[PDB]
Amino acid sequence: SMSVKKPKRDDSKDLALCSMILTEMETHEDAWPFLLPVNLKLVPGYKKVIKKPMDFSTIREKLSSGQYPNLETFALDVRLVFDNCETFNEDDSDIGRAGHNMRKYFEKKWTDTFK
Repeated sequence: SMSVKKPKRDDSKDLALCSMILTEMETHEDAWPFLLPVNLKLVPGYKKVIKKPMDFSTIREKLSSGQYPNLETFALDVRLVFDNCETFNEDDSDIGRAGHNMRKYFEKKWTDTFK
């Protein structure tokens, strides 16, 4: 509350560390469905169904230009990519499986880096 603060967690390396995590997601072999925005002209249904499209390139641009106020807003966009994938793709598809694998991979790096 006013003039009463918990001790200051050092957040000065968060930008650099989220960048490294993102690099590792970008270079994973199962990243291919997630590297670029889904083409909304060419994928019937995507525009109407997926209210908030997100992909690694868009996260990368937001990160590079100071559009994440903190590390949690960054994690929310990453998770949004996998949540969208689950909403549109059958679990037993290459893209559905890619999504489950990438989410697992991300959540481990996230815990190991920050928890």
